[PDB]
Amino acid sequence: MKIVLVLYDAGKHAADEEKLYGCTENKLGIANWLKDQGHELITTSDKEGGNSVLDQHIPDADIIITTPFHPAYITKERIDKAKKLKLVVVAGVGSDHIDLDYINQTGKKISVLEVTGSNVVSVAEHVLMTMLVLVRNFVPAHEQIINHDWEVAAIAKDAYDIEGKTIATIGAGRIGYRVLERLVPFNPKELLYYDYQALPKDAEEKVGARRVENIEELVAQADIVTINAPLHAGTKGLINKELLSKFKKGAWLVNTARGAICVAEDVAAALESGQLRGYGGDVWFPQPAPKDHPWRDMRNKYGAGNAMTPHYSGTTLDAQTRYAEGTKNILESFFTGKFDYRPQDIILLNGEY
Amino acid sequence: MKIVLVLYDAGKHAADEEKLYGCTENKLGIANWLKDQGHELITTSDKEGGNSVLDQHIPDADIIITTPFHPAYITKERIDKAKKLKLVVVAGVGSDHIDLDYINQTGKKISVLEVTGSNVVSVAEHVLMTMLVLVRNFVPAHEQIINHDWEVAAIAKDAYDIEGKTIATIGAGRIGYRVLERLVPFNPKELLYYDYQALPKDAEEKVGARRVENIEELVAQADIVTINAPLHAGTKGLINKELLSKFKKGAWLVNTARGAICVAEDVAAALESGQLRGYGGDVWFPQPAPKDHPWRDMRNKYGAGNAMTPHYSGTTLDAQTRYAEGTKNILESFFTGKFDYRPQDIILLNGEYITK
Repeated sequence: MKIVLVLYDAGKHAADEEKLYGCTENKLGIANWLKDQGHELITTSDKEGGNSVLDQHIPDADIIITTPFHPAYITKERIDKAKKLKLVVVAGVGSDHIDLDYINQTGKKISVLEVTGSNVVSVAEHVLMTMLVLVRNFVPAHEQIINHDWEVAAIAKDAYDIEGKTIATIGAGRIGYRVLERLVPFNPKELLYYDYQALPKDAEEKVGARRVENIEELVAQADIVTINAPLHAGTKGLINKELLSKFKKGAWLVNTARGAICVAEDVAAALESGQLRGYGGDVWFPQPAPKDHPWRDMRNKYGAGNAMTPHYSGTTLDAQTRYAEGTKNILESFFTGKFDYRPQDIILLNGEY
Repeated sequence: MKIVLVLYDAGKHAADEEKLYGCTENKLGIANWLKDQGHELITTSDKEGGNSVLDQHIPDADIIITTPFHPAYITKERIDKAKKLKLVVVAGVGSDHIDLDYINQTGKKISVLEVTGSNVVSVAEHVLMTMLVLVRNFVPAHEQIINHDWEVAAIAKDAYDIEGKTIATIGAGRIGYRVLERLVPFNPKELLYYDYQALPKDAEEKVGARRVENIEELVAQADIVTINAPLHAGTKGLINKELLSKFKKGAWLVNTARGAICVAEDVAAALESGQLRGYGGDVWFPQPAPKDHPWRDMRNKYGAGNAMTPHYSGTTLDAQTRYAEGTKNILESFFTGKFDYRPQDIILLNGEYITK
């Protein structure tokens, strides 16, 4: 069969690190395995434009493998033209780039799978790291050092411990719950969550969490807020000027979920005015972020409070190993005709939710 | 009585944040309390040279209050001139700036107290934060954003999770143990420690830690090493070229203990060569760090691997409130004549050691 694999070109970086599997040069580490299994692998980063390599191969591709770190948009037109398509895989987690609704509506027997669970620890670590970085005022401190300065009071005047703070998560699913688990031994004042379903009782008690019924009440009492929820109509633009005005004055806010959950200029204005002491995360809208995106240059009144990174938390080398292995497992389940997929990996099974 | 309080000058920063207690401008929040009790407080940052404000007041100071973040060196010579000195306090934790040996060996009736326990959480958080920053390659990632770049592969190629790593602490006292406690839910492969005495079985088991008998075998199996031990003859210069050559290749190293536990140029050479993937922490030797100290500009082969900060981890605003309250409590114990000090705060009591 013909498999089309769309990843970014890592360039010189791929030669520097053989465990950077999720790039066109290293091919998820499965190129030989695919060849030994008797299949033809087309690998490309060229995914935009009518004559892109991706579109040249869509008409007879049996399988397409994608990644949220360089997403091939599986659009209505591409689905129409993909006359042999049986399987779409996300080598990772996140299917925003696939028109799942259209696949479902067509009736076509296309399965869509992702490697569920493979990103969650990585993002949860990034959240807790960003919380510590912001609360403890690390960015300007390191900046002093590499600028050949030394002025402890300039850092200490806005540096706190995470101990004793009220910490709230919007969403307590796989990532959010793992964030709460990592926070327990830091002795927060309290861990709180809002979600559309309760944590099971034993899971709630394990982290000492208290559920809050509505988002305004949650943020109003939180020193630190973290967004760990899916993007949908209830969360798109949720973090806007009106809601930000209900946060505690000087709160710290982290978002590793989706950039569009925030209104970008409203977050920036809240950091400049002191409604927030700090903002960080690795998700942006639009993404990749333009050079002028307001979250690049925004700072608090002391010139700090910014712990943004590019979107990379879920593409550490340990996550990439999980993605590559999980992709191989999905592909084996398909090639053998067993279809013994892990239930949690299935997005669509032969077109059906 | 006359009290001499030696802190750093915070300048405009003290006006920006009234909770910055540990500076000359804000006087630990205790100036009006001391005045209302009829005492004379001299507050100064001027602690060096024979003409200093400190030395002007040494001869009739009853009490001297100090901080490790701007330490007045209470040397033999100053002690000898301090004809009325009865009490030395550390508004914080750390007594290396006080000649305790001389006080004890002479038998001079001088008590020395610190606010034990008030620094521990702050430093332990900073250790775990620094581990995450290094392992996850945060610093170059943030740099990309603020320089208006975006190149994920350049960050991802040296970014890992902390999960599944073997983490070792040199020292398992108050800070080291609270580092291990905070690491448990990150699902490390294993937590290890080296120390001169064992942790009790129950404390070991609570964090899943395994003791390794010597430092070479500890570091050789560790992906991450953290220093949480005092500076003494066993640790001075410990992290040197020879020991570093026994680290696991590409290890990450954190030191929030004392700068002189490392040989600075050897650590820099190991980061530049790839023996270490990253180094960080907030402690330096000399301290404050000179502008040319090698830990400022050192980097790994990718231009990263540096998570250094100035010495501030134990002077967060939450720590400063504990230090100010703890100083007030020690002073109240002294002024009332109760001497009802917290047992754990005593370093010397009227020149003598006391059972721990």
